[PDB]
Amino acid sequence: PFELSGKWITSYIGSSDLEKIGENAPFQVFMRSIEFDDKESKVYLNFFSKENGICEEFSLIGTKQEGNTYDVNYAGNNKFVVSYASETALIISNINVDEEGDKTIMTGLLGKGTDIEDQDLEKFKEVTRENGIPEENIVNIIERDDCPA
Ligand SMILES: Cc1ccc(C(C)C)c(O)c1
Repeated sequence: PFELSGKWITSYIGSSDLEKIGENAPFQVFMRSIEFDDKESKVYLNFFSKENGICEEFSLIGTKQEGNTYDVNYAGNNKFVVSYASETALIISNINVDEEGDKTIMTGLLGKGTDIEDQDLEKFKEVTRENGIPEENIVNIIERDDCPA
């Protein structure tokens, strides 16, 4: 029996648009926890992000939709799916349409905290590639995450 809810920390993030994941960008997301509430058809996301170099915390709520996607508002509109789930990781695929109407596909590897399993990393790189995102568009978040636990 797989437990998807709980503590999840971001390891890596891939993006079709580099402007969304660099320094202090909306999508350089340092995840802390994800709680799935199938009973109420919602998902709870807690994470840190940086603006002006300082850590800011967000606690969002997404709504479960068709298939096994989730809609959530943040720096525009987002539709994400947990593409992969193991005992040690989660790989999220997200499609963001920002305020300007520009569409960006992104991927993220989440783990239980800092020590990455290569088996999970290879699946993330594979998912990222399948989404048309180049290897050079992958950022190592572990090295950038200096926000509070
Ligand atoms: C809406 C949304 C989508 C994706 C992520 C990470 C997987 C990068 C979020 O933190 C939030």
